[PDB]
Amino acid sequence: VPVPTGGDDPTKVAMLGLTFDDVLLLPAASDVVPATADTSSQLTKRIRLRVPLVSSAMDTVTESRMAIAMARAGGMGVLHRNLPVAEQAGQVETVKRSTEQFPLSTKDSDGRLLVGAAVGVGDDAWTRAMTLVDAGVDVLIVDTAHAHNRGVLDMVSRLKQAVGERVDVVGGNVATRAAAAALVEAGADAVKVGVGPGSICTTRVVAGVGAPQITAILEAVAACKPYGVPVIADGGLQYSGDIAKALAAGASTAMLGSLLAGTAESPGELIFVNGKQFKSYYFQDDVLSEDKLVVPFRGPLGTVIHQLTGGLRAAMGYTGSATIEQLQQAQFVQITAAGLK
Amino acid sequence: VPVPTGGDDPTKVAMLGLTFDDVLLLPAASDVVPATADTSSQLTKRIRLRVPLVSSAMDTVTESRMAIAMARAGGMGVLHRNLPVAEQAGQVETVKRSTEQFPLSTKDSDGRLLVGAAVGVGDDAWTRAMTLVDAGVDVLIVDTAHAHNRGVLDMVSRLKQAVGERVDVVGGNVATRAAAAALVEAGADAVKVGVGPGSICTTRVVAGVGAPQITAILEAVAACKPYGVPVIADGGLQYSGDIAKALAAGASTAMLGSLLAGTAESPGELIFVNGKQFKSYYFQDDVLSEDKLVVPFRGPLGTVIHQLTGGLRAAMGYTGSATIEQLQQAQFVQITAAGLK
Amino acid sequence: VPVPTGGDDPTKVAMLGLTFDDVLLLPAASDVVPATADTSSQLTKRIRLRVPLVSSAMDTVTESRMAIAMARAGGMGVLHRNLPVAEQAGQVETVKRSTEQFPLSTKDSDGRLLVGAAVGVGDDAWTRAMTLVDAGVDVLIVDTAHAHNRGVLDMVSRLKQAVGERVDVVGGNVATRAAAAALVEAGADAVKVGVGPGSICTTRVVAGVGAPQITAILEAVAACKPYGVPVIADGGLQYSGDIAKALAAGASTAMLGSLLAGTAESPGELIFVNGKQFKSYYFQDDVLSEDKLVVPFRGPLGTVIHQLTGGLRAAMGYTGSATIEQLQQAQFVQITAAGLK
Amino acid sequence: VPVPTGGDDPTKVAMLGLTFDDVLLLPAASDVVPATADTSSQLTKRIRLRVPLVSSAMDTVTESRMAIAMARAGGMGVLHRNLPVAEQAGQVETVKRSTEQFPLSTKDSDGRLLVGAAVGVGDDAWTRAMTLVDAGVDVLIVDTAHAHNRGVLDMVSRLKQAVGERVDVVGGNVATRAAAAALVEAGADAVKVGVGPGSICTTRVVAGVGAPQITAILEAVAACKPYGVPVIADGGLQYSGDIAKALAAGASTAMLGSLLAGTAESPGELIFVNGKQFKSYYFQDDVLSEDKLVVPFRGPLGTVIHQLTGGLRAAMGYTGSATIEQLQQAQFVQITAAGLK
Amino acid sequence: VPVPTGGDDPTKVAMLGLTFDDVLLLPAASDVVPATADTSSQLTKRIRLRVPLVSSAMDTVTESRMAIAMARAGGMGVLHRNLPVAEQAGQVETVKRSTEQFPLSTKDSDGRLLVGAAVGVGDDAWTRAMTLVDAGVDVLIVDTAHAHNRGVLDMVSRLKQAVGERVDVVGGNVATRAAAAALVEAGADAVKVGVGPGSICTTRVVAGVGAPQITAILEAVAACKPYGVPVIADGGLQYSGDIAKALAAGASTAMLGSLLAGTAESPGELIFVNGKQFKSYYFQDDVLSEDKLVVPFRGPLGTVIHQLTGGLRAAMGYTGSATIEQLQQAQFVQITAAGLK
Repeated sequence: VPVPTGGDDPTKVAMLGLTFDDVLLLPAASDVVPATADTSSQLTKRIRLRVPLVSSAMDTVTESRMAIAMARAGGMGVLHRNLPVAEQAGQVETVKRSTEQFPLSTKDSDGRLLVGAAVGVGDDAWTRAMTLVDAGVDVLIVDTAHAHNRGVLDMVSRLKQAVGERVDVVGGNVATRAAAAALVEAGADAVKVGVGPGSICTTRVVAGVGAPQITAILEAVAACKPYGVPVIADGGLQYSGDIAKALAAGASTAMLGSLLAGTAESPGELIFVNGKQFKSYYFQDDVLSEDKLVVPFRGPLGTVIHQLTGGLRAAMGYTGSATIEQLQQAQFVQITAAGLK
Repeated sequence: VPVPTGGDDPTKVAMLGLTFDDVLLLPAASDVVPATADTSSQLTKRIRLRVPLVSSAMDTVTESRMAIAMARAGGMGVLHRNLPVAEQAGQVETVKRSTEQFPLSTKDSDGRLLVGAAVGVGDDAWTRAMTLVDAGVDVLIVDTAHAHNRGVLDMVSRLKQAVGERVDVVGGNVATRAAAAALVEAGADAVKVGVGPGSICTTRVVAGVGAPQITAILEAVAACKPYGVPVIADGGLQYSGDIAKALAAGASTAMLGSLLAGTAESPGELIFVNGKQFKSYYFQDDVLSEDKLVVPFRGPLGTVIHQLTGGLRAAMGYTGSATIEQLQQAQFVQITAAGLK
Repeated sequence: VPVPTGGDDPTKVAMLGLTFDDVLLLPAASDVVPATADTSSQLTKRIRLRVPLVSSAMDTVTESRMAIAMARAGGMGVLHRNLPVAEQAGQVETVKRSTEQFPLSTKDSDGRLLVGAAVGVGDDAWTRAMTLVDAGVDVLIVDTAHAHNRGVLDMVSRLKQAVGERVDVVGGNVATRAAAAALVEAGADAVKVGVGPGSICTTRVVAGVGAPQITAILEAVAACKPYGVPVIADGGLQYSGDIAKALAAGASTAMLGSLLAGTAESPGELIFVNGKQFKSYYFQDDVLSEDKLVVPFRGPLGTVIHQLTGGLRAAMGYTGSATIEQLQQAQFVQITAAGLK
Repeated sequence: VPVPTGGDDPTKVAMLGLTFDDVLLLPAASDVVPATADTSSQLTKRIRLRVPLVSSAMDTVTESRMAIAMARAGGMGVLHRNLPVAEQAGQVETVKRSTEQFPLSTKDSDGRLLVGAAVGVGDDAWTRAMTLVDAGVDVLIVDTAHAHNRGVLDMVSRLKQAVGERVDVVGGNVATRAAAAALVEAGADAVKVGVGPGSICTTRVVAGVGAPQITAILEAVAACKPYGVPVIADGGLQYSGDIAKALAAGASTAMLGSLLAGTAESPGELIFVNGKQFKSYYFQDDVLSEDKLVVPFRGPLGTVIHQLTGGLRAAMGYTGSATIEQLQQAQFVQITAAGLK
Repeated sequence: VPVPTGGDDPTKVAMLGLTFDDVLLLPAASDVVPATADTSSQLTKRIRLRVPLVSSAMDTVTESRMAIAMARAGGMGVLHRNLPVAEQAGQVETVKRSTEQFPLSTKDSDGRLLVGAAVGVGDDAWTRAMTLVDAGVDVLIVDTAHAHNRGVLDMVSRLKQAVGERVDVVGGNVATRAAAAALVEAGADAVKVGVGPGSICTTRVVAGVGAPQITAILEAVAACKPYGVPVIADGGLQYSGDIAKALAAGASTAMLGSLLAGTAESPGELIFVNGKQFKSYYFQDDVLSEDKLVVPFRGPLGTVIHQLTGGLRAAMGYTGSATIEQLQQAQFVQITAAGLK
């Protein structure tokens, strides 16, 4: 009768959570060379990217220059919302208002670059979303720290019903199967996954709330896959191997973030301190955001994207996956604590 | 229905992988003293060694001098292939052109020292293999980073059918049971095991692909033992205890590699920098090699081989194994994380 | 009769040597503001630079790009001679074949940029010098580690007699009054000063030969001033104050070297290693060069030249010198050991 | 004829310079107990302080609070001029608009506290000086980096002629006898001494200009003493022994600066960062100021002044000087570099 | 009359001593290429070496193997006396009982190698000296810590009287002109110079006795040069520059010691400790030796001697010295404290 970990309720400890360091990709029968692997993936139900990488809509990562650089590399940039509405709309216009140099560009029918923007929850969020839609945006991200709230679902449904034909809607951060199912029922075209995914993230330390990323992705995919809704792996990524693992768990796209924070195309001013290069620099109304609880130079973005895509191509070659849809069926091997030393 | 680690498919996480640090050899009834232990082992179905150790065909490890020294010590050296075909054939001939000093020498019917050579995949690989066979090479290694490819199996089958009576063919690196079975069916005389076997290997960090070595050896043995095909452990070894564990898990020979890189017989000139000695110095076309993703001094080879043999003999004495074929029937005990600190 | 430092020879220890850290510039009666001081100086008896800074003709410092940048900044670059003769002549032509962006450009009668080139000693050196002169070069530097040799003086005399009217000949490194007088008599248009001027230079540690830079400049100037020959202070500089002291000691132009090794315009590709920027890359026939005895990033060159010129202008304002020819009449104060701690 | 340090001019290195670390005070015949020593000394020819310490007129050191505290403790504060004229005049008024707690207070004829204000050079400097005179200031400091400029002397003469009968005029920073003589000829009532007195002062590193403080004070006193003009030592002081040495070289008052920066009476709000206490915070027209080239907490001001006065009293007792006028005749002993380790 | 450094006797502080770090060799007129520099020098009045280097007769430096290696390299080794007399005589015979490989070997009339041996003071020293002479030794060293004693002079006179024709006698360590003159009068064929020449030598710390090496050499040469007696510099050498400086001050041969302690030919067995290379190891009657007051690996001796000779040749080329006799006329420049940072 007693549970081995204590108590009488077997469901008090729901499940054992796996992170990126707990699993490795098993080699399989392969007829694919890395140079010919097709790394194209679905961002939403209507948009296909050439490189499954998306910027993280942070104020230190994505602006108009970063969005253009990401869109020309085959991915997409999502503009942050720590700005006045007019500033974000102007950044959207700057991205939109722009070929052997960048054949891999992601473009709509009109030939303009694709860009997304983040909107919060509320009436100001509604007017900001409408202004961004009229400015020519393509994807609307409902950037929330916890997307299982009723207000977030109401906003997602309202956006999908009002401007559903013009633009796509992406749900906020979730980490369970039930939350992903709720977002799918609300009408979202894509689901962003991750709630305190880092090992020592501030959400885990201060609030004591978190979810290991591999298990969270597998749970969200278990709810999103039958309906054709893509899953975006957000947070916790540290290497190209982590990106390959996230894509192999069922996610269709990876939101990079800290990898692109210190690149040249990121916002900030380049200065020299102690012989080392650095980048120097009200609307964050989210109650559960991390900043409500509590940069070094990395070079050009092209080399970073090249390294990440090379690692992903190597993983595809090892696992015998010619497409991302075939990489999503790859198997894992769980490693013990001795495998991390 | 829910899996304890997330998702619905119980085969998404195939198995838990054990490394060399997760297991220890259990003592058993013993009547064997370390000095009379029989350390002879099979390298292939037609070749038997006196010390089950082989150099790992790396450009910093094995050349003609290293091959001669390793064959005179009771094992065998495998010449690397980062060289023009003429140079590799010349080194093969130099090894062939050579008793109280070296009683344990491994020799063919003519009394000449045994040597192996690594080849690649393709038509250039075919002409290199034919040139090496003409020069009197004894073992051909189809050395690939991921040997479960179809072209690798075709190359192995062609070599086995053409020069089956002349030389023995050994398949590339594998990590699963299916790959080992495929290599056995292809006609290989021995199977080399290991894909990213190190804890911080570059294959794991960049590509996210790997396999713990103990589990990989147990899986490849489960496919190779019914046909009598020897299994060669490759990579992940750090001590003589790791060699004993690999031989007890089912492998018939351990491939040393980094344990011999800094020794005197390895290629490189001995120089002095900052008061310590160091060693100073087109054909690396493997698509999945670790080089595509990304040496100090160690003293004489004789002391290293003597220490490894002493450790193996101590393990044989502890486990009551008179021969390696009995050491392969030993039992493991699995230790927790606290046993590593 | 006995000398306090030992022996009976009062001239055994010739003199005490002062370095850049031993002296400071004394403030004097001033009516000069830093921003209106004239930093023009004579590089040779016929060439006048706008900023008295010249690159040091090292293989990691000055090539065509660096020479163009230096000539546009107001000084002059000297091309290194670690190249085949044809390549050096091609770089000379590249610099020669080229205004509110660069008002301070150093240009000849034809409006083309000035460039210098280094030559050695010998028949190969003679043919290299003739090839460079045929390419339109302006200043020929006899780059030798010790210019008091007879061969260097003979080469200088030959060049002055052959192409004296077209180009200017500059003698090699000297550190005494006698060598400076010998170079002046041989026919040099400018005398370069410094032999192991650094504190831990390889010449001092290995060969035991050296000369502090302030004393060396004062001695060479005592020989070169009566004949109007400018003195080029080469080596030992680490700050703009060092440049100010060198110009106040009597030198007319400073040769920079290590301060420009890792700048943008120096040769080499800008690469990233370990999260930090670095630069990636038969003719070293000098018998007495430092090479026979035994780079990181710095930023754009414009900021370096701005900082150095600002330091020199501040020094000119402090000492009350409206011209470099007036700065050469400044006085020093010698500081003790406690002034360095 | 040749000079031992190089050249033929014996006055190129004018003199050897001594800092505070190069000298120590020699004990002499004494009959003065520390508790009865008189520490009163002239600040100007008309104002006599009871404690010979003055704050250094910097934006991080002296404001109205600091000036009031210094005047209460027995010295005087000089208000910095990095302010609009109205703000500085208001601070002067605040200090003026203000007894067994502060027996040593320095007061004017009307019984108000004494305060000084620093002015620059120019017409704006003239209007600022006149506005501060109308505010009730007592001492006008012509704060410059190099006071041998003609404009500084002209400004001093103008101020002396205009407001001579009301307030006192103090000349800027000097480091030579000639500059002090020029200031005295201009009509200054006190001469401030020091041009880059620190070992690692930015003026020495960037401009190469400086003068050791002991020699500078001895030279300026050699000119100011025959005319009865006091000498103020500014910069380079780090202990009470340094204050004693400065006063013994002939100076009548020491300007502290960094020794008063970390006190609570200095501007800046006190907070706690990383377990340690710290302080938080157009008119900079001085062409040679340090800011044109390129804080911790220490407690109450009274304890710092007590410690410094105790050290000075101990020095007076050791040297047998009943008054400061007797301490200024004390002798020094010069120590070698071996006494600093 | 009062001395600047205290007292009334001007001869209390005899002289200012210079070490190797206080002087540098001034460049002079040169016509010597380092490849043709003649490094031949006198060891005694009847022995001329081809390389002026001698081992220091310490138990950790020189034995039979080291002596043979040094004699074949162009110099000479001196066997240490920390052994039984029979063992030392046997080692002398071993060296004696022995050519394109070693063209520069130092040889006697019969063509055998030259060796040296050290003796103490006393009757045991006399019997040891007689045994060594009967064993064919060529040079006898009266190895004492202080050679101005009457016993040392008596021993030298006795040896020169008894075996003057067959072998040469060398006096112990001296550091003054008077001691050198006394040894020369006693009849020594060479004078060894240095009494606590190290910077932190145990003699300087425990006994407080020592003399800087450059001054000591200049003083001993002042007494030895008129009579044609060579001077040997002992101790204090750390680099080839120090060797060049010692030979320039007037010494004819340098005794290496610590530079040859960790080589291959020095006594001590080669082993590995913590992954690092190391060496493993009643007659000490010297009362004033450092022993009464109180190794790592270096590689083959050939490279060490080659580097030292290369540095010496570089110094000879810089100073224009065709021979060592001409190098002894070179001049020094004295550097201040700032020349060592």
